[PDB]
Amino acid sequence: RQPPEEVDVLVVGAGFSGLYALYRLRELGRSVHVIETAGDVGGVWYWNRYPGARCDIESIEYCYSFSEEVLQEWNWTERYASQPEILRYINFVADKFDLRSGITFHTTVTAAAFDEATNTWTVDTNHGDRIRARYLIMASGQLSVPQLPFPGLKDFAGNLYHTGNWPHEPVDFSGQRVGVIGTGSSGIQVSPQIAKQAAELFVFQRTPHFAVPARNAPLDPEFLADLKKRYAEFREESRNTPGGTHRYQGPKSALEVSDEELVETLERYWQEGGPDILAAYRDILRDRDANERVAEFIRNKIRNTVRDPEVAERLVPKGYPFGTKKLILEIDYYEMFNRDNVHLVDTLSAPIETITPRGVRTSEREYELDSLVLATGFDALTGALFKIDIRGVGNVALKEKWAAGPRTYLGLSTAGFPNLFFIAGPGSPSALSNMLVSIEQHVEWVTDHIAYMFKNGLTRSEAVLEKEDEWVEHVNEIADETLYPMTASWYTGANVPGKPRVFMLYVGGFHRYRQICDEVAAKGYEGFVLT
Ligand SMILES: Cc1cc2nc3c(=O)[nH]c(=O)nc-3n(C[C@H](O)[C@H](O)[C@H](O)COP(=O)(O)OP(=O)(O)OC[C@H]3O[C@@H](n4cnc5c(N)ncnc54)[C@H](O)[C@@H]3O)c2cc1C
Ligand SMILES: NC(=O)c1ccc[n+]([C@@H]2O[C@H](COP(=O)([O-])OP(=O)(O)OC[C@H]3O[C@@H](n4cnc5c(N)ncnc54)[C@H](OP(=O)(O)O)[C@@H]3O)[C@@H](O)[C@H]2O)c1
Repeated sequence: RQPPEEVDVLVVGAGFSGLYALYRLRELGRSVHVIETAGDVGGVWYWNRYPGARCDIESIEYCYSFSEEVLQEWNWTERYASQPEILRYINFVADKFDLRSGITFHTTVTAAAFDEATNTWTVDTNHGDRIRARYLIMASGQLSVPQLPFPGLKDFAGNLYHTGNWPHEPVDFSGQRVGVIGTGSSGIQVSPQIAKQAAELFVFQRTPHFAVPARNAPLDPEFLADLKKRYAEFREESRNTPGGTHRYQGPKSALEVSDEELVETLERYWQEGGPDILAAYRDILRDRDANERVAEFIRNKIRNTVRDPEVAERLVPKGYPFGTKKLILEIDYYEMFNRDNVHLVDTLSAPIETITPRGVRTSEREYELDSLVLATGFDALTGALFKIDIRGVGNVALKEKWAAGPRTYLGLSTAGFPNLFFIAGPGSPSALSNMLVSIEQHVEWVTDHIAYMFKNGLTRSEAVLEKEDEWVEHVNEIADETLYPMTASWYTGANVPGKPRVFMLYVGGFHRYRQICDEVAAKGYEGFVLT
């Protein structure tokens, strides 16, 4: 295509966030355009084409709600949508609303500066494009910059993959000795798929993550047709929860119940499948003794599923509270370790020294491999922004304002960078809820804000320093009543060497955050200085 020279709003990213922003700003009567590195729309579901890639929120929850047409027409097929289906869904939405005409593909934003003279952003690309825009909306994702973990890497003679940059043609592992590094949810999803083709699968686990069974199933078309009659009502229920989904909020303490009640209640969640067990009790994420009561139950289920108790014990998560890393939904992951051709390489015990040209050496031995898959995650939440040279007032780099951790007012803007907005990022609920609920709310609040600026004749919107300071403090304070900050997770930035350890997300629940945001808007955007 080709980016316009001037535009009311420039949006970066064509995944869920950017698509909705483009749609809604058009509907608001604004000129808007999108720059996207990828060859086409989808964002994470464009990039994460590893086999077994699948959402952990139910298909009926994980979808747009802005368009009645879309809710009535689209049919989901399974409890949880695999990546191809979600990508087909996003394509369907792009077509329906003709979004591709406002998007330049194959183009990476590399810099952006705020010009105080004009109250506009100047944005440059890796193609030479230079765009002038009143407002800049960063919809560049939360888990969109692959993290490659390092000594022997470029030496590897075989094929090298990262799950977050998977080839667009399916990949044949038939006959191969294959290694996976990462047992986060990417590796836990990709591994049983690989184990079916490979002669030998080596799973390189470091800290074992908690996974519970997904128990995927066909989605009954009769249930779907029924749900469609009440869909807006149903999504509205989802928006009035902490997590953006129909999870039941267990009112009891995990400490108050008897042993027999605990086992029974949790057994029920384990048979049902899904992530809801995370809210079986109100204090699982607040109190270390409540947490441990749940964690031990799960731990015993793991020892149950694997026949060799030596391998079994190696898969049991230790050292950190259940649910403080992302909780993972597994499909046949544990059962896979009972196969003859799958070997758990415990690297807490025998750390990876180096990659060789033949494979991977740990302290203990060398494993030869034809293919190596990195399921090693992402430079989360800040990674995409930090890959861009972004400059605010007095030429402050964002990289510098945020060097000790991200600093925002509501997660939506940062002081000294006016007219710039982050969609579903640090300082807001983000990945702690159903992201379609997080993303829709932010797109609507930001684009309402833009509309309100234009109608009132204003051209400059900035967060007030002391409000940002109060916001950061409040985020840290509420985070500090949970067990989240106790643990090294991507939420904490802890998977990136050198990255400052700070819990980056709002933990007070989607619903409360949204109230705070509405109260702000209704007061003429309190905490913002508009001129
Ligand atoms: C594999 C995977 C599975 C997921 N499963 C769940 C799920 O179970 N539940 C859920 O709630 N969330 C899920 N997510 C989280 C996911 O981030 C959100 O649900 C949502 O897809 C993100 O939407 P987005 O548009 O904000 O970001 P993205 O989908 O990441 O889109 C951002 C786009 O911007 C592009 N971009 C970045 N920087 C630049 C730049 N410099 N110039 C041009 N383009 C740029 C990126 O290439 C990307 O295409 C999962 C994430 C991953 C990685
Ligand atoms: N179905 C889904 O919902 C789904 C699927 C995929 C992704 N996601 C989203 O994206 C996030 C990322 O998931 P992910 O699995 O890609 O990444 P991750 O959760 O960031 O897991 C990275 C994995 O790689 C390991 N690792 C990283 N660096 C390493 C190193 N230098 N040496 C050895 N091991 C290393 C980590 O070990 P340690 O744990 O010990 O650090 C962990 O096993 C998820 O938590 C979730 O938010 C969701």
